[PDB]
Amino acid sequence: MAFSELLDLVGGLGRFQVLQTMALMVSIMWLCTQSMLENFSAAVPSHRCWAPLLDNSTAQASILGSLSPEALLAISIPPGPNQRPHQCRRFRQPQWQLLDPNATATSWSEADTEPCVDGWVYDRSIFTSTIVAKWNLVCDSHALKPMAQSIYLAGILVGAAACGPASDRFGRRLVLTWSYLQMAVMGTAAAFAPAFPVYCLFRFLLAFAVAGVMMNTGTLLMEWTAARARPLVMTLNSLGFSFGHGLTAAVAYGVRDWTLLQLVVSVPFFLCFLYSWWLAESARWLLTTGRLDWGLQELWRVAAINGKGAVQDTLTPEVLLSAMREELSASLGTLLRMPGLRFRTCISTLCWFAFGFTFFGLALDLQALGSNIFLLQMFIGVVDIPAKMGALLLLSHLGRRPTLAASLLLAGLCILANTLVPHEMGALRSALAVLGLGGVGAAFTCITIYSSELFPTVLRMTAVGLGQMAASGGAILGPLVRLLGVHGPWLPLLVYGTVPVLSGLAALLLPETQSLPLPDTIQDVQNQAVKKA
Repeated sequence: MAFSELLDLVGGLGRFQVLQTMALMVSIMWLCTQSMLENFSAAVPSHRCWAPLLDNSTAQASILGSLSPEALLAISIPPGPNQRPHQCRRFRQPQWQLLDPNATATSWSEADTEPCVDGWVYDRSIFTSTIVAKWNLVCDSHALKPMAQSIYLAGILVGAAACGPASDRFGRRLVLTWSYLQMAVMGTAAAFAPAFPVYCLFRFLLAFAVAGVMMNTGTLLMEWTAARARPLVMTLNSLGFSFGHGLTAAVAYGVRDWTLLQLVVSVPFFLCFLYSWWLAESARWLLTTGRLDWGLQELWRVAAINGKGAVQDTLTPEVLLSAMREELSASLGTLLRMPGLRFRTCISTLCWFAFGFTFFGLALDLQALGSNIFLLQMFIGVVDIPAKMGALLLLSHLGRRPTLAASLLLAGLCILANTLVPHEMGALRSALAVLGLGGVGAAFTCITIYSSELFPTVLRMTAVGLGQMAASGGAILGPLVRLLGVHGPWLPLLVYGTVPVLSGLAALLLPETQSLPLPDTIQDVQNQAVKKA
């Protein structure tokens, strides 16, 4: 007996599936808020050295001559790039001669400057407080922000590496519930963190739980949803990220203190943990692992919730044990040791890498459209939505492989086409970038579904976990390839364009799905391979 007939008996569509889909989409939305928080909480405000004559009322009172704040700024801080105050240098002594209109802006020497010994004054008009303002992550410490992002993404990688095998061994509900609890507690502790390294530690452990939530949410959605409804529910889950982006912009717009923002974003996950006790674990995994009694209890619970109580008399434990007795009659190394699965795993991980690579590769044009980070994040979410819906329709009509390939090809072609557009002729760059990012979102929906369908239940979470680590590896490598950008302006765009085209071409080397039974066992994958011949 396959799981599909058991699901049809219990009712593979109903109030249970709707409630689980909405609850998990809401949790994915808040997880997105946790993921982009550092886009906002670690924004770098405009800053200058602290200067006595500007910022110490007592030193201002010692001047018998009134000066305007602009004059005090000119005399206290050298002009930096774009005629703004220099972010990293001050005058050792105030150069009052620079207020005289008969003076060139170069009438001073580097010997007249010293570092900001007394710290920095941050502009608080937009953000009341940031981690950058809290720990002075500017100038010499400017590298700590992308370092914090790299630590977070390494947390995602380690989370995927641990939570994959843990999900395969212990079950999806248990790992999901603990991931919600760990994320909620550690994120609250991050909100109350005294020092930046402690903040980085809590952010790493939060990202570990973020990986656990993302994987187990996707797994539960595919395993409880009937095959006909599976694309729609997975698309809704993928739209959860785009709505999470819009929610992120709205919440950060209302609460501009990073501590309060971290708290407001962490508190809903305690409620998510509390209702997450109500979620059903995957019946399919329970059946393939021989845990018939627990699988039965969960199937009866879902049948009761679906109003199909009359199926209780036909589902006896003897019939189920006999049916799995007939069907029956892990470690990443198992995935890499089995020849038919090795190639599929490698190509899936390559497509995940291409996703992570392409997002940060194309994320430079969005900067050209304007300034309000809240509006820009919202517009990213808004344009990400119809691309995902179109992807879902093409996934329903054309299947998983050509839609994924077309999305990766479109992304790579958009970045390469962006290479030929002159820098002066803007807006065309923005249009191509928005279409590109929409294609990347479509590619994300395609690769999440197709990766979830390619691998058998016993190995599915380990393979999805490996994919997620590869995606985080790409995300980590992106910015560093921008550091490779110093060795000529064409190298980063060439790499960011070549990775997704090559990944889409490699993605064409995959077996077509959407009309195959979902693989429960490794043996199911072999039967698909023999049928492919």
